[PDB]
Amino acid sequence: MATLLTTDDLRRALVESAGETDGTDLSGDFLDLRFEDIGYDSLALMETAARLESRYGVSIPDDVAGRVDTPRELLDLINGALAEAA
Repeated sequence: MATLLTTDDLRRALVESAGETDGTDLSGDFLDLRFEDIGYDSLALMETAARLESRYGVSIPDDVAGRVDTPRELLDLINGALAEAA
């Protein structure tokens, strides 16, 4: 569905894009945590966006994904696209 995503939707993707058995703490309100701090270089960050693209019907440009600092922004990229996909 093109139903606007929440913190947890983003979380789910951020687990999947990270790897497997991710010993970290990424939930609640991680929106202000910079990708660099949470083990996100940018390729895995694109991985997040790309997965959300196919799943929710959005599309996220490459240079944008490798530009956003915080998950807040990435979530908003998705939600902005979802609003257009509604």
